[PDB]
Amino acid sequence: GMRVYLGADHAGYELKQRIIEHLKQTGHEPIDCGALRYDADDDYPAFCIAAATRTVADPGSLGIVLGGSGNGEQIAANKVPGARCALAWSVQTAALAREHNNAQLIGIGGRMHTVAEALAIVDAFVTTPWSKAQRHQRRIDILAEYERTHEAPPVPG
Amino acid sequence: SGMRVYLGADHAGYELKQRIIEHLKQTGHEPIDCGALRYDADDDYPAFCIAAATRTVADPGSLGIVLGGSGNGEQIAANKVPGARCALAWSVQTAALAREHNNAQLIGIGGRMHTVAEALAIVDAFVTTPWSKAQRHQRRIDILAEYERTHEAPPVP
Ligand SMILES: O=C[C@H](O)[C@H](O)[C@H](O)COP(=O)(O)O
Ligand SMILES: O=C[C@H](O)[C@H](O)[C@H](O)COP(=O)(O)O
Repeated sequence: GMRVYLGADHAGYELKQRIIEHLKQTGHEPIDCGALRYDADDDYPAFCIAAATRTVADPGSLGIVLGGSGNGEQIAANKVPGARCALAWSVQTAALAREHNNAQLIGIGGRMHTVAEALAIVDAFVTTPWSKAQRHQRRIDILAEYERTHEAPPVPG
Repeated sequence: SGMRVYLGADHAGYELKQRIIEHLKQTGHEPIDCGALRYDADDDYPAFCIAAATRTVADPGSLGIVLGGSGNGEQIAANKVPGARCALAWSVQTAALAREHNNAQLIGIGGRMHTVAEALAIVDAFVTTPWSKAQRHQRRIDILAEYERTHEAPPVP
């Protein structure tokens, strides 16, 4: 069982509440970063930055950010130092996010999937192991070093 | 109408990148190849994605496309570049919303996830859909930009 930080604007809110209940039922500890109620006009970035910041700060935890499409949400998460947020739109991409990218977070577009599809995405995300494979780690290290220095790494050739 | 487009890809997105480059030329746009310049099965996506994102941000009004197996590590990398907003485009709808809602200057595309026809449809939506300039979207982009400026997490409501 794992702590999972969730953040969502109004467009992801209802799906977020469903995911929280699903995660409880499957033995996880969901932590709601907000929104705590439906507010049709609310703004995703704060919730996504909160979820990403909290996830990165909490070893072994994962996070999930939801909105209409999930794309603004993952962009916002990805601005957090050390955060790696994939956009998960299928079981395959949720799984690869963990296996290849060691993503601590995924974005999900609430308007893009049925609830069943979304929960299947969440299941793949929370159950797929990070591979620890050499080449994937190398690539993550390159990105982390760019985050640290903003020195663009040279392109081969 | 015609857009300048910076492209970057690792080996997993290489063939698709070359097809997109030709497609963009054929449809009246100006593709600029940031690499990879040949197929290297072992090469590492971050450098190419950071290059494309960095050049896109430095050339306002340009767009960028980053490609790899899933596009997710690729967009994560792009999103580390100051001022870059890179959506994951997995459909015509999400490519369009990336422009409309997120004003994303870049998209990631997974070369292992789509047929070429499907990929080119995604590209067409991305390079043709206008940024909406709607108040609420500009507000959210500005909130994210301020967080990127200071790395001070904005309070949730
Ligand atoms: O990437 C952003 C996500 O799709 C948002 O939930 C969406 O933009 C919200 O739009 P609206 O409900 O304010 O029209
Ligand atoms: O996000 C990363 C992208 O999916 C890469 O193209 C992928 O990791 C390459 O996988 P492999 O060809 O090294 O197995």
